[PDB]
Amino acid sequence: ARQNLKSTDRAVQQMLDKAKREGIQTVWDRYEAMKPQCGFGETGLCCRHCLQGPCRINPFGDEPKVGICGATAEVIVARGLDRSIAAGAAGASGHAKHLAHTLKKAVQGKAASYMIKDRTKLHSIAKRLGIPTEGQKDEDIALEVAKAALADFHEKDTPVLWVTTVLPPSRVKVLSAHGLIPAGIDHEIAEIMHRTSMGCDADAQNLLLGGLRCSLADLAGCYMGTDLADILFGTPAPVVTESNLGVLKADAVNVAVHGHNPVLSDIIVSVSKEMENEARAAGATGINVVGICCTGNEVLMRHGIPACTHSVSQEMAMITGALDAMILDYQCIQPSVATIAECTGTTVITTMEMSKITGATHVNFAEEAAVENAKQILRLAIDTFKRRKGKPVEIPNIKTKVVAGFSTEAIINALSKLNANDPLKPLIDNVVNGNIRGVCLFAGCNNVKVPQDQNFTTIARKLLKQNVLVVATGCGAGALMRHGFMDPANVDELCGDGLKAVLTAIGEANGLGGPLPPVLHMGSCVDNSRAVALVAALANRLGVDLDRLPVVASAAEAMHEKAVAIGTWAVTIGLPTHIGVLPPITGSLPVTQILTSSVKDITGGYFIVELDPETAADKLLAAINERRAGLGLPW
Amino acid sequence: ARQNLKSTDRAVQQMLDKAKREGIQTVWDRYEAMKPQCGFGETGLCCRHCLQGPCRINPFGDEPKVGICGATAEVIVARGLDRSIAAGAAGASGHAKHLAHTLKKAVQGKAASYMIKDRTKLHSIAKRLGIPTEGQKDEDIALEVAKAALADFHEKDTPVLWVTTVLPPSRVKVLSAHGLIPAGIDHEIAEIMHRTSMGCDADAQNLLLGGLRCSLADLAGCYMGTDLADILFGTPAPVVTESNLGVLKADAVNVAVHGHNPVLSDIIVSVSKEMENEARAAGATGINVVGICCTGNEVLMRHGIPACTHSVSQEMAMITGALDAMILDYQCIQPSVATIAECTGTTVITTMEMSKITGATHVNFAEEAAVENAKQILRLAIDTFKRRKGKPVEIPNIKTKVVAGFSTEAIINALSKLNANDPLKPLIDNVVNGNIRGVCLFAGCNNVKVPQDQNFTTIARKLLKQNVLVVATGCGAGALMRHGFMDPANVDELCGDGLKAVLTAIGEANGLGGPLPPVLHMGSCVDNSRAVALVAALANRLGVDLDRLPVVASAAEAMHEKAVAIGTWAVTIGLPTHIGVLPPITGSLPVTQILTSSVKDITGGYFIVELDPETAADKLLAAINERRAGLGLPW
Ligand code: SF4
Ligand code: SF4
Ligand code: FES
Ligand code: FES
Ligand SMILES: [Fe+2]
Ligand SMILES: [Fe+2]
Repeated sequence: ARQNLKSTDRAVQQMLDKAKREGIQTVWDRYEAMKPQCGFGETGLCCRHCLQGPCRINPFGDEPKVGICGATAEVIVARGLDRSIAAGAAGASGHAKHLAHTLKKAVQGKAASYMIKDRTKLHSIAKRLGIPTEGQKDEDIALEVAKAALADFHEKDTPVLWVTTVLPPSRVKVLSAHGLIPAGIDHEIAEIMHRTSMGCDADAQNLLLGGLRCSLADLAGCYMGTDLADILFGTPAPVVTESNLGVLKADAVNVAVHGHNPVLSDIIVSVSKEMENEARAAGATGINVVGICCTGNEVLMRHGIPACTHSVSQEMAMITGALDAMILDYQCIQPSVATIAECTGTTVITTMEMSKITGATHVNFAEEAAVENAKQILRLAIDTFKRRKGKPVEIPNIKTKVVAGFSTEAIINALSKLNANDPLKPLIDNVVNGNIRGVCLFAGCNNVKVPQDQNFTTIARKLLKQNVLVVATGCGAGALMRHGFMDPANVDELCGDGLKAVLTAIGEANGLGGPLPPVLHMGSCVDNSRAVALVAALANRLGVDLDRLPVVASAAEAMHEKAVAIGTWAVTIGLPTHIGVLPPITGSLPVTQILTSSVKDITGGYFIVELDPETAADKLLAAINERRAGLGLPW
Repeated sequence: ARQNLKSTDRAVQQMLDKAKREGIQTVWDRYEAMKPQCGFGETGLCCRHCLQGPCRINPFGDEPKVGICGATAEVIVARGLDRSIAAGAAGASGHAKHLAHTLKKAVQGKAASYMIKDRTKLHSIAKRLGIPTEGQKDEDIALEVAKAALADFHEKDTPVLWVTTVLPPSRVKVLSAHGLIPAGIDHEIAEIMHRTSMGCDADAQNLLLGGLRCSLADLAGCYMGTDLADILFGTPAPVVTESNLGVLKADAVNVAVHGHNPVLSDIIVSVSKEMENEARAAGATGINVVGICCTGNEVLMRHGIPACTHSVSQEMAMITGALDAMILDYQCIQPSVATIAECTGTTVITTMEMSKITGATHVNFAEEAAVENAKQILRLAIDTFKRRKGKPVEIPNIKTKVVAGFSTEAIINALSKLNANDPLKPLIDNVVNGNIRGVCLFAGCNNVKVPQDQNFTTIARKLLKQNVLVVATGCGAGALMRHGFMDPANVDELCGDGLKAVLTAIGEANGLGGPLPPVLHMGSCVDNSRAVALVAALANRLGVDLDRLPVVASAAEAMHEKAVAIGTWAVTIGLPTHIGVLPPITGSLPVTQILTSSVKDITGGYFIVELDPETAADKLLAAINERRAGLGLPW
């Protein structure tokens, strides 16, 4: 088998060969067994929203042409897309809500493993929300912030403040004029599910406007999640670590944290240190915590925990034979891990009540008992390490160097070394003079349909040569880090001369004797909100709205409903937004035309659907350069 | 074409012949064009929850056997079912929330077309919720009730009170022990959408427990909707009217109200009276308001507005040529009505922001302007009547007599004429002595897969002969009313001797010189909550939980996600619950076993999946008789 057709990651290729000779079925094998996939679902021309279905519509030819109730292709496609947006927003809702409850418990004395670690961020958030801080105790300010977070989930006398206070007034005004500001996060999710049920909304434009509004509920959940996690766990600052499977160590207890909400896995990191001597008593060198997916990104950004792998290739960490435990919260966890565990000697542990996997051990995490829970979990991992005494393992000796931790605060701080009282100005100066052509945010997942990482790296390489400042989150950051795009030693090879000059100037003013890395890692999927903060700050500093800035986004290998929601809010806030896999819209030309063209007249953003990555890079560069021209800049 | 294979309603058959010769496509034609339907969707073995899909699993044979991410058939089936429950609950959320806002506006002086019409119900609801009434103005009590309603949508220091205050403490205790009490209505909807997204919950039992809890969020929305509509519009009492297409009048302006939330259509009824002389100036005899679907049931129950048709046959009202306007809110409206309108000369009008139909005129209803909006709408209808001057119409001269209005308060009042201070006792006496074998609630829709009404009438006939007290809501009530089951003149033919004796005794004590009708119409789909109130009151009076009572439910021709949610909460509160169409569960035996068998050990209720109505009636009778035996009663 030509494993490079499955993944461009050489460590993944090595583990695919091991899985093949050991007869362990992988995600790629399950994909092959699924082909050919249903074309009605692929194009969006299937509806199961009532028990008269399934209804399907032929993309072309003869009947069926319309759903049983009369729903047109337009309506079916838009309703399906809307439910995907609501599902994505629901995951942001759950993640942010859990942190809000954790912060409230911490300051009420109910969860002493948690605390206010970033008091400055707490006060800034409170100020942004309009909560008084002068003369108030930090615990009372934090209680008010947590109450405000919980209030944004339902209707009240204000709209969702984690939208209206984080975008510039001119953008809020555009959105309000179109009725797009969410009334409440869970309120919008429920309204989507209602309006898309049988015999309700049946006008494509009306449906899609509802979807844009629900996507902003996802944005609010993202921003709230980042805000609360920074209060609780610290705002990221620049870190150096490593990525890929070679970060596993045969002689250590290897523990992966996997999922998205790091609420317990930030605790796992701290407790794992305490238990070093206990792990050594078991014959290990220590506990080696490694990251998978967003939870991995969270602890990478804040603590420099090395990232083992991401998204589509997550099973491969287990195939090494050296993964003693995989500690799960929720989201993006292939449930195959529970069955593979029996073959590989990994202990798979679930921790959240609403995310269990048949066959995996469940340990009831509670903030109130977080240290206790962590010790129970890590002792299972130590037990598992002991059971593999004397078993060879196959860890690919493949890893990259990763500089990360570029929160928006960290980026502004780095720029302030060039201009202390106007830190965005050096960035803008270099956009104006062409040393920085524009900004591209890579976001979202890998997808088994695309050879792993191929779109991210192909597009990033062409943008970097054209002097684009590239920022990344989620498993887009994962793809780029595992291929060396976060190692400053690769700036000469990857970057155009103008971009190299800027990364070098900033790095040398931050005492590095060397440049910033080719790509700036801005964190997890909720931390796409950090990219919003940066872009909104640039818009404010320039006095223009986001749809005039040379800033684009690319969900180059999108998979999860979360990625559909993110792409939709990127469009809603004003960005040209590439998606590199086909969303289920091509069965309706009118819906496609709205999402790729006429939405420009509503929000200024628009989708760019392009599966060929070289072509996508050209289209993204054209979008950037069109924005440059609109600002009167050379390009 | 043998139209009796499509509908057992003879008026519908006549209009199907008219549609055929005029070349107007109907729901039945669109169904035929859809056959054969996809077996993966039919069985539940399809997933589109991420962009790696669609994934499908062969019910039997070879690969594919598992989803791409590892999701098993169990997981796929349970996730799909859970999303359907959440969608149903979301419609109850929207409906109830709109009424809560209407009540709040009314008592704040912001919507003078609305008012407190049932002060006694207001005070009783307040007492049930724990809101003080002594010394308080009605407007302040109502503000507190509306605030409490809105609070049940989100988490707070109490669970959802429209669950915990409406079921007996022993039932609440059972549900709480299993973690099934909702934390908030929209909170549960969002948690379902999260947990069912890719890489989250992947254990069938855990998923289905979440679904049971979300179904109780639907129950809360139903009960809240009924409570608030009774405050605003009056609690139903016994009414006499008519049903079927013969209620249309060629010489009148015929206006159908269609959808579910009657917030404007209760106003349409009152304003239509005011405009009699204006309609007469246009050459009509008056404005003839008629009902379709739940909104029709609402105005039938409160005002005796005749019901034109229901559910699957709704297009046939238009085919007569005499329907001048169809006034829509949301839910259960086939969007085909907008295109048929061009053929039939009907003006189709949408009124709610989140439910538009391409090609239909939209009129922006606002409580604040309700009378103004109603006049605008009715003037469009008058204009349309004038355009059909001199056009023949074909109204089938087919109608039945309907006695309805059996709210739980009305039933208790009727029984109190036999026992003033213990009004449930005469009902219980007759259950004990066998004159009443048990109670069956018919609920939910028609479904194009089932010859219209055939399951409702076949099952009802066999239960009535076996002395079952039959109550009905929604388009189950619609089916039964259109076939004479709400006409007391049919008691001799339909009812067993014991049931006849009871209906006669109650009727003769209420001054009727004649029995109650064979079936008691308890209202719209949210008014399934009234059946809960009756059953909970019987449980309380007997000192037993609902899972010991000889009470069953039947969604005999279910269609909408709403009907899936209702069936699931019927099971959750303890009832044997028949469903007469196949829900998408048969692709997983473990899920089927949970829903039809092992849930008995959790809630005491269970699904009975049976597509053959004679067999379903036997299974429902066996369920009733098993409950009788458990109470020590003869059967
Ligand atoms: S909502 Fe309409 S299109 Fe969808 S399954 Fe039901 S009948 Fe078919
Ligand atoms: S969630 Fe799993 S089963 Fe569903 S479409 Fe995605 S890969 Fe397939
Ligand atoms: S027909 Fe294949 S996704 Fe429904
Ligand atoms: S394969 Fe037909 S419903 Fe998906
Ligand atoms: Fe992610
Ligand atoms: Fe209904």
